[PDB]
Amino acid sequence: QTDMSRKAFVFPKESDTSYVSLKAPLTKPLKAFTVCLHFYTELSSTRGYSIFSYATKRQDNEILIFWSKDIGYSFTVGGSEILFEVPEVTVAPVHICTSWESASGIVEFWVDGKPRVRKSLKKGYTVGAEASIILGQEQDSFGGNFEGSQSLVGDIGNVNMWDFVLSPDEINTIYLGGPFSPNVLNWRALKYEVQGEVFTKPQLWP
Amino acid sequence: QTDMSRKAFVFPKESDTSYVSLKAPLTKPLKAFTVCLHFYTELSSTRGYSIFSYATKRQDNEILIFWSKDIGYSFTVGGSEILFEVPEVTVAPVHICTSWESASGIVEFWVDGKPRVRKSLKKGYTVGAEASIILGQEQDSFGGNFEGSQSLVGDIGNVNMWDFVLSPDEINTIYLGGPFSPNVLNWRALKYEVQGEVFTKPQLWP
Amino acid sequence: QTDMSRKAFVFPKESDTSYVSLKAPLTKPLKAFTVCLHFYTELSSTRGYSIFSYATKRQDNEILIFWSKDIGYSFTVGGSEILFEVPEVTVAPVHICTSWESASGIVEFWVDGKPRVRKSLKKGYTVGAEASIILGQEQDSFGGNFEGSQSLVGDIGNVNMWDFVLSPDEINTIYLGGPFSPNVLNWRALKYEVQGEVFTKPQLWP
Amino acid sequence: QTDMSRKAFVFPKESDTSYVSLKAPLTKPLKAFTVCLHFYTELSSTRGYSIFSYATKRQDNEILIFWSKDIGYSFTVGGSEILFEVPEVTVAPVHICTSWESASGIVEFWVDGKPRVRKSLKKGYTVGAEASIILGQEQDSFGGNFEGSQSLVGDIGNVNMWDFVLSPDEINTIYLGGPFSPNVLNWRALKYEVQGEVFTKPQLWP
Amino acid sequence: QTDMSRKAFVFPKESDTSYVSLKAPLTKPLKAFTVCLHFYTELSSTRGYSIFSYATKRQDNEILIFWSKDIGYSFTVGGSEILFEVPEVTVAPVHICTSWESASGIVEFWVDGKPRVRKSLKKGYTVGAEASIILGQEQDSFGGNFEGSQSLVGDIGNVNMWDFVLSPDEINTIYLGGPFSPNVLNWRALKYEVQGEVFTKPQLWP
Ligand SMILES: [Ca+2]
Ligand SMILES: [Ca+2]
Ligand SMILES: [Ca+2]
Ligand SMILES: [Ca+2]
Ligand SMILES: [Ca+2]
Ligand SMILES: [Ca+2]
Ligand SMILES: [Ca+2]
Ligand SMILES: [Ca+2]
Repeated sequence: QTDMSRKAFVFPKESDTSYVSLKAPLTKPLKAFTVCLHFYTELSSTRGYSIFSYATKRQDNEILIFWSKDIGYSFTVGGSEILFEVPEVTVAPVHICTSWESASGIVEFWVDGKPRVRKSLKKGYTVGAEASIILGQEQDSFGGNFEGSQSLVGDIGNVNMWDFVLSPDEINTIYLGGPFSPNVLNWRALKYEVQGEVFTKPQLWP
Repeated sequence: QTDMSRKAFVFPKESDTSYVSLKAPLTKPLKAFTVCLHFYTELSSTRGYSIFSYATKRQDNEILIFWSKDIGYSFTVGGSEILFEVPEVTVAPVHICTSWESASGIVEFWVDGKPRVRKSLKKGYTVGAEASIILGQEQDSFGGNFEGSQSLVGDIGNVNMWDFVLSPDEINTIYLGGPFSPNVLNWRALKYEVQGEVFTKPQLWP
Repeated sequence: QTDMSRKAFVFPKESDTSYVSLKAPLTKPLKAFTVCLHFYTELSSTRGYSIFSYATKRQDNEILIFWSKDIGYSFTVGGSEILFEVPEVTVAPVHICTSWESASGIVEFWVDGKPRVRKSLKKGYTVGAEASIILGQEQDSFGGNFEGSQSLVGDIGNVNMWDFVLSPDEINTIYLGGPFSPNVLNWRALKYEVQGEVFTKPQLWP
Repeated sequence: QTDMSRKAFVFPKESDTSYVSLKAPLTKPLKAFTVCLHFYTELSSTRGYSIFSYATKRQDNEILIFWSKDIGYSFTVGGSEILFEVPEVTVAPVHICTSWESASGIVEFWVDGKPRVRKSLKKGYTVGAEASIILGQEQDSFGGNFEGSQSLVGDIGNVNMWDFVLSPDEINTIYLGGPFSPNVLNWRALKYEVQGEVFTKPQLWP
Repeated sequence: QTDMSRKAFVFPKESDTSYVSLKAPLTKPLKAFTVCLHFYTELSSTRGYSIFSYATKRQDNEILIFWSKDIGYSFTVGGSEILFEVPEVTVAPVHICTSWESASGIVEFWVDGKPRVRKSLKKGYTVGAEASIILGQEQDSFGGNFEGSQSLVGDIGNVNMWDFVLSPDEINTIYLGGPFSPNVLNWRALKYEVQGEVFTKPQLWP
């Protein structure tokens, strides 16, 4: 229950041990969701890394946002991957919002307030309710099995999550810095646990 | 009779079966026309696809707007094709308005509010009045014979059609979001029929 | 005596027969002149074409503005040519004003309101008073001998001509859409004769 | 005690002897610091050079900002180096602010008001209080041992230093020209000593 | 004693004979100076042109500004040269102001209101007072070159000269069109002599 406003978690060096665990008070299993966050790293040009890792006992990669070197954004839900190609990679903080809906399988990926085309993925599936949500490390087992070749080195912040799909207008205000209320993960009332070489400093992005 | 305002039809995956049929209450055969629409796809770089297919019992390709891979926009009326070359293809929603006039054969193609040069095509011809207008699939027979290699994968919306040629100023307000009244196909009073894997979601373009 | 305001002549297809003859009530032979016009074509990238052709019985190319493929603007007065190189060709309507002065031979070429350097050409010469001025075709004989490989395909409009040299400030208002009064060719009181496949439509440039 | 406002030190030619010594009234050893400055040189494309050299009797390179040819900014504190790669080098005045914190080892490097990612360097270390701070030359011994291959040729000015870490907002006003009060080195109340071919002229950057 | 305001000298063709001599009523020898001017030419072959040539009986190249496409700016004072090369080649009129100070040898070169780095050249030297100042051609007094000098082809104007070094703020107003008073060469009270194929026409730059 910490107001993480104007703050960001910063992982200064490549580790096997650093990560931040996010505690979500989930009761009902997810039939849709929207997760937005701000990250800033320099790895994009050399290796892949994990941005957001939502794992279940049954499925280690229930919902995962990853940057795969030389390709682009790799959005995977329920163990099934999908790609959002990004040819020219630029170094600057980046803000992403991604959403999925069981009813149609339509997944949207918004990078810096601008939408990528809509794709289909895991229609009819249903995301597990009890999960280990980790920032900065790649989960390969419920809350563990971290491969350092997929660790995040840089800053990450403003992570929020809704249990429904945000509309283009809402996704826009989130980007522009408008007022909103998440209902799963809330950066203004975040309940987390730090582990390793990770510090809390003022955010670099405005 | 549905107000499709702020909405778009979205074809999430490559199909042989998905399409949307538009019902136009046409009585008089067309001697000119203007059709404008907004589409957003990622196919441009790999294959060709059908944007707008107006077919008659006698002529399957009465009026057809198509993107032919590596070339550009392919505007065909009355079975006769014409090309609007587009070298550097970019991924972003795009808005096009195209018009034809029997009296001179002059066809204009406006991409994103800016006009391409005027070309001549099918002078003296006259477009059939009873037609099957389909979105997302390529007609090769009245209301059927769909080739999946020409299906549209992405969003399409704001389709409107006039039975006369819009002026540069009108075409401009349509683009900029001004008020106007179509007299053949009206996105604000659309009468359609969905078939297959196609959903109605909020438009991504502003 | 037609007010061609807000209009443009449009040559939709490659011809050997289409052109527009402009009638100028000239009495005194020219010792200087300024001719401005707006044109919009897509040929620039493939072939050369004639923009403005002023011919005399004695000299078929008394004053001629031409685009020679891969080089740039070719301004020729009195059979003698001069070049205004344009490396990167862009497709959009373009406005040009060009002027010549017998007294010094200084010829200016203004493209889109911005001046190219001053060059010398045909000093002391004197342009013939009785001439055939044609739009869209390349004259090789008084009022004839059209080579289709030099025809114009696109729109052309706002042609005006003065018997003196416009100053930078005047050339500027002409560009910006200010008020002025030509004294040879006047687009507001144009006296022309159409021949072939050429139509009069609303101008695409603002 | 000179108001160096609107002024810059200028080293016109490559020397072995030119430099400016800055006198800081330091009592407590540094546990953190922020140093900002403006420099403008043309060497970037041919050789490396010293921007800011803070030396102690025990450690000649206590805190040093250097540009290493073909690589980028080389920030070293306590003899330990770290790199901020800059691929495309541009010639224009540049403003940099850099900071370090013993408590975490986090070092920030801001170039022209925009932040580079955060890196870790010399955690737990503590910078010496009695030091020789030199501008324009590379120290390899307390107050001496200058290698001319690392001399600065150009202008340098607006150097300020704080004993704490400036926040993003503060670093921003410093850049934008807001009001602030340094507490180690103050360009408004600078106490220096010039040596060699160095002059004081009006700054070229705004 | 002519108000050359809003005018420019124009050399239409490559000559061996065309030039403009400027008469300066100098009494005291120069210990510093600032010379600004506007020129506009068509950066052609390796053959560059002389922009400003200030010659003495003793030294033919007392102060000379020379520009060649594939070289950049060559500023020479007292027979000794120095180079300022400008990267992006903009095809448009250009305005330069350059200054030198005997006391330090610092020479500044400002192109289009923006400063290039400060360099050292001819410290302690002193420019001759009785000189032949020529526009449009290099000046090598007592004859002796094997072949001609070959003149600038284009327009040149707004030449002014001060016997002291202009500050950044002054150099800025001169560029932006503010009011000032030269004290050696004054474009508002210019005393010149034309020779050859050179005309006085309205300036193309604003
Ligand atoms: Ca893993
Ligand atoms: Ca994994
Ligand atoms: Ca077909
Ligand atoms: Ca087909
Ligand atoms: Ca011909
Ligand atoms: Ca001819
Ligand atoms: Ca050294
Ligand atoms: Ca050293």
